[PDB]
Amino acid sequence: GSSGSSGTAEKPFRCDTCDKSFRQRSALNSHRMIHTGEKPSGPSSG
Ligand SMILES: [Zn+2]
Repeated sequence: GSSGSSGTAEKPFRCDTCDKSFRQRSALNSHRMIHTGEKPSGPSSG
């Protein structure tokens, strides 16, 4: 598994793709878009 997680992101927003976090909703809602393009190992919206 090689899992490495703990607690939660001090911030309310978090990217369930690269394990990121933002302070402003407009900052994350946009960052998630960058992931909605390439063909990474893990398809979504299906
Ligand atoms: Zn991300």
